[PDB]
Amino acid sequence: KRIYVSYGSPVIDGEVDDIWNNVEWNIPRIYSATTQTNAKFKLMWDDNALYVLAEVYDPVLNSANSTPYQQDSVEIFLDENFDRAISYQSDDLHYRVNYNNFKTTDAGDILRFYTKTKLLPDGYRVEARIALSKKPINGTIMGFEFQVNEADSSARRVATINMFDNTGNAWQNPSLFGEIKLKGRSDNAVVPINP
Ligand SMILES: [Ca+2]
Ligand SMILES: [Ca+2]
Ligand SMILES: [Ca+2]
Repeated sequence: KRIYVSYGSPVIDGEVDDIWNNVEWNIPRIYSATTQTNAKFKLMWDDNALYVLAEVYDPVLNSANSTPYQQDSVEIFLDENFDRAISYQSDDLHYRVNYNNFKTTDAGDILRFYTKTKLLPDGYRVEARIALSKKPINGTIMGFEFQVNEADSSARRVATINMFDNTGNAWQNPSLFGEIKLKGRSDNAVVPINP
């Protein structure tokens, strides 16, 4: 399905900007297995970037496994041109960041990915910026997926949460991503600053 993303420019610092309170939480509900871990995320776009704010409720954080997706982490997938190919093209992105703000890329230039995290009582927050190469405008559609990897005190992933893909294959197949459609940018956006 489809998330409508409002226009806005947050500060990347792990703190919830006032402007994030004006957009709605998306609740990923595709669980690989039962778990008390849950998550939500918000999206925002500006002329240069897509923005993700994720919060994860997770009472045990573990990142001892050397395999990235076997640590408590969130992953962001983007099909920027909206090709919806069945395998990864040159414009497809798959990024990951753990609760300690350690980032990995499975696809795309990691120089585009800028993140901060914050430890919360019972969980963590990720605030992420992905620099866009195509100029977005109102009505732009991109493919998007969001995933949480939940690891336990055995230092292994025991569960996944997904927004859109229930098949375990977003890492391989962009056509499984959902859609985001960008709206809300003013056309004028001018006039003087009135004090
Ligand atoms: Ca912020
Ligand atoms: Ca693509
Ligand atoms: Ca965990």
